[PDB]
Amino acid sequence: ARVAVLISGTGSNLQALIDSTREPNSSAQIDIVISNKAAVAGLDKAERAGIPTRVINHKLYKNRVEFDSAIDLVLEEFSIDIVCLAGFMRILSGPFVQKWNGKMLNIHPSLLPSFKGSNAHEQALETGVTVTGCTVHFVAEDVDAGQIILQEAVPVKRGDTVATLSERVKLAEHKIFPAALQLVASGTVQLGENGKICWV
Ligand SMILES: Nc1nc2[nH]c(CCCc3csc(C(=O)N[C@@H](CCC(=O)O)C(=O)O)c3)cc2c(=O)[nH]1
Ligand SMILES: NCC(=O)N[C@@H]1O[C@H](COP(=O)([O-])[O-])[C@@H](O)[C@H]1O
Repeated sequence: ARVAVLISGTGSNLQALIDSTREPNSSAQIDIVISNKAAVAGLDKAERAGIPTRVINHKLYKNRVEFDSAIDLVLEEFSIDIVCLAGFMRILSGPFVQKWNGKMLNIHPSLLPSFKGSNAHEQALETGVTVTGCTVHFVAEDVDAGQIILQEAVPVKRGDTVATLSERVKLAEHKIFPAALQLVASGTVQLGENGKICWV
């Protein structure tokens, strides 16, 4: 299966996916990396791995639909089967999500359904949980609400900050995102017609 990875920043999840998808038994190959932001470290990681990159600046578009259409054009150019959102921070439009239904995965740094949104660690710390984690899910129109594929719990230590908690949770993200991508790319897991996850 042919994979696009979308990023907005550092690209540690991208690197873990590069490493995993290059193992001999990988059912996935990363054929394009798309960033909506120029000059981020994830682009450097892609270039070092010899993977083509595109920068599609969302600020140059009138609305989400036009921006998403520009992404979609590149996905078609590279005959992409599966899209991974890996630190990509844009909310996607309904029609784009529907087109890629069952074919687009996101990593989120909480145990969904807790702490949806852009600042999950801030929320986890404010709430005072002692267990947080990360989630890979299929992308549905409602943000951070699509069907869950894998999760991993991560402890919160007393005195944690966003810096220390996010570091600990990323170790788990780098485990479950590659595992989830392999499950979907191999056809082991799919989004069922009834809208629920199906393990073949
Ligand atoms: N339809 C849909 N889109 C999605 N995008 C992402 C991946 C991102 C999930 C995400 C969580 S909060 C947020 C957000 O507020 N984005 C802002 C930009 C904020 C910033 O620049 O930091 C926006 O897009 O206006 C983005 C996941 C996902 C999803 O499940 N459904
Ligand atoms: N709303 C999505 C979200 O918060 N994503 C989170 O952004 C970070 C990106 O790190 P990376 O660029 O090093 O992969 C990761 O922690 C990811 O789960």
